[PDB]
Amino acid sequence: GRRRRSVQWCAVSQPEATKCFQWQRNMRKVRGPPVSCIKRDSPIQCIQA
Repeated sequence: GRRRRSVQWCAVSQPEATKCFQWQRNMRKVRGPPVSCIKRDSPIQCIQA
């Protein structure tokens, strides 16, 4: 209970952060067919950083 328990991004409604397995060859910046969406930055690439 630091400040806000709920923000205004994906973290609000994301009970599954492991689904990242198959989407589209070019989801965010993935090269060929789906591979990895977490191998781009340190923080989540959701609504905000």
